[PDB]
Amino acid sequence: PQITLWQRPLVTIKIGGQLKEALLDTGADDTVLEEMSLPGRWKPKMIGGIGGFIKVRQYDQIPIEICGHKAIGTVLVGPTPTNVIGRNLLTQIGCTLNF
Amino acid sequence: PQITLWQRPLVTIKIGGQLKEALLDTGADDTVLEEMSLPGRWKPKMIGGIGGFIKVRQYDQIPIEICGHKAIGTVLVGPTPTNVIGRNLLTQIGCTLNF
Ligand SMILES: COC(=O)N[C@H](C(=O)NN(CCC[C@@]1(Cc2ccccc2)C(=O)N([C@H]2c3ccccc3C[C@H]2O)C[C@H]1O)Cc1ccc(-c2ccccc2)cc1)C(C)(C)C
Repeated sequence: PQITLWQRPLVTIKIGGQLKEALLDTGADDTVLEEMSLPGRWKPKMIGGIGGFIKVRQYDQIPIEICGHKAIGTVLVGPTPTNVIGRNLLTQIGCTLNF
Repeated sequence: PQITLWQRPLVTIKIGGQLKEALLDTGADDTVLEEMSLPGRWKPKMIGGIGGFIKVRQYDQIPIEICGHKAIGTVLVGPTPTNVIGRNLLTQIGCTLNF
């Protein structure tokens, strides 16, 4: 569908058996979620946005469902002030910017 | 046009007669640019990012071209790792998310 930008583009995703609200963010390279548990291996990483850097755990090959679309990708978990869905997953659902 | 997200959505903008590279970011409420000079008076603003909060200079009613599309709005100037075009201006150029 078409999502306007008059308001923040928030969507509900299903991950790790949990439902969470996240922001569709074309500016984010990868998806970043607040503290949560995920199975499998992970590696520490630092990501820097406005305000500085934060440390997160990188999990790969994580199943995620967005807008009824079942996709798989990388999820960064850490002290982010807000849940964000990044390009690494947006591409999988065929999301594009148009104007 | 239609922009896919396999790569960062970087585009050329024009402000103050100068061309600059900027990222179309649907996760940003506002537009923040790297240090530069703008006319008129500015107001203070505190914005929050993934790493914390930063102080920026707010300039209003500033002309700016994005991918050739004309806009006139609020621009924030502060310590950002990259120029980011936020929803305040994406709405002016008629940009939307589609999938
Ligand atoms: C309402 O505030 C905003 O819209 N803020 C924008 C912002 O950061 N938005 N992010 C969304 C945008 C965050 C961006 C910004 C960016 C873009 C280009 C170059 C460098 C950095 C970011 O931090 N990114 C990093 C990221 C992410 C994943 C993986 C790797 C990396 C490295 C960085 O590139 C990419 C973007 O997603 C979501 C958000 C929303 C509310 C609060 C809040 C939570 C509680 C209180 C107050 C605010 C905090 C964060 C500004 C750009 C305007 C600051």
